[PDB]
Amino acid sequence: SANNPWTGFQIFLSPYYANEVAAAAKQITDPTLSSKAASVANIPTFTWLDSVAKIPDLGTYLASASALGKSTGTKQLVQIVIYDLPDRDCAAKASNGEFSIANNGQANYENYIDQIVAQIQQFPDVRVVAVIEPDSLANLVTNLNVQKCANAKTTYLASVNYALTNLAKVGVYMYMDAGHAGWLGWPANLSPAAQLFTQVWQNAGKSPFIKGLATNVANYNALQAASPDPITQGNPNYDEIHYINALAPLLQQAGWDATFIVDQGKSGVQNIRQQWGDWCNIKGAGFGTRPTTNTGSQFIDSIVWVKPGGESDGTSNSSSPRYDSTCSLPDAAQPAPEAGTWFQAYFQTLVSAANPPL
Ligand SMILES: OC[C@H]1O[C@@H](O[C@H]2[C@H](O)[C@@H](O)[C@@H](O)O[C@@H]2CO)[C@H](O)[C@@H](O)[C@@H]1O
Ligand SMILES: OC[C@H]1O[C@@H](O[C@H]2[C@H](O)[C@@H](O)[C@H](O)O[C@@H]2CO)[C@H](O)[C@@H](O)[C@@H]1O
Ligand SMILES: OC[C@H]1O[C@@H](O)[C@H](O)[C@@H](O)[C@@H]1O
Repeated sequence: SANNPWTGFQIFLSPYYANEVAAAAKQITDPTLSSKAASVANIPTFTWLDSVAKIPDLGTYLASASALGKSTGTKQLVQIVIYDLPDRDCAAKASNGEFSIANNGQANYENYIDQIVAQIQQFPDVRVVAVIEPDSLANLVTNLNVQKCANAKTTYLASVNYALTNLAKVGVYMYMDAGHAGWLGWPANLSPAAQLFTQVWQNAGKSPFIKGLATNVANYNALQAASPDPITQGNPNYDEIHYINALAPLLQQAGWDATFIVDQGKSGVQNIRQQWGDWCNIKGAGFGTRPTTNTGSQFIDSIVWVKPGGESDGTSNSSSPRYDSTCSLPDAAQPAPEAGTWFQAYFQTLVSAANPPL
């Protein structure tokens, strides 16, 4: 609609991903592939605040973006992921985090938010777009029978609400994570999802800064598939555009003219999964459609790269306390390192298989 957060701004490139990509490119032995790989650092991505250790990094990004805007004549936009809930990743094992409910988890989380707000407050000339807590709300829609999720429900809702309420006070544009077509896009899940997202939006005061929802984060779905991926059998909403087209009117009828962003960073190669629920380090994935506000849909503000391709989805080591057997399936690249850490061989394949090519 009228106010697309990306209009009129230059996106500040992630220095964190740039550091990973530059080091990765120097280890890619074929020169042509290496130069393609290095160019990935010039593609805008979201930087994840997956621990309190990343908050000072945010400060450096905001200050660097502010200075760059001054010296290039532009207004700069910093893209972040808020990803540190207590009892994080409640329906899987791979991305358990540093906060736990019993260890002052909710209070520590809200202070994590306070530290982030305190950084953002110092740089009002820099726009921030934040994806709020990948997987969390989607787990509350469909996984309430998972006892870790059920026992985390009040903490998740309180923490997400605190993030939305307080990031809005410093003008952060926000997209709540909303799973993907194979998670919440099933027709049967659309209304339960809309009802929960509506309640969350209402609880945070319907802030104009809460733009809508993010989809496909860290997943592999097409935005628009000419033919359904065979894994989608039984779900007419076989790609993200079908999911968004079906969900958005429900939000509108609840009063929220929500818009969307869609991760395509690992979506260049379709039809490569055995089963739709295979989310971990899918082999043969390629970088997908480059970020753009030319989205092909009234509901979609931007195609984005949220998950930084090359950072692992999870370890394949069953000796790890974060081992999830999804990461050992036949379509998962193995051996794979701990979630979030660099997976060089996987990055090289993402480069080689990029569609459109790099
Ligand atoms: O999409 C990335 C996240 O997937 C989560 O699992 C989902 C899965 O994507 C769906 O396809 C379906 O199988 O339901 C699952 C939830 O039970 C996973 O838990 C997360 O760790 C991933 O980040
Ligand atoms: O489950 C009831 C639901 O089925 C829908 O059709 C299914 C069909 O049963 C299945 O064989 C096929 O693989 O997927 C389609 C959906 O894409 C039917 O359209 C619904 O009316 C019905 O509620
Ligand atoms: O790579 C982006 C994010 O992916 C998640 O799966 C990891 O748990 C995070 O540590 C990381 O920040």
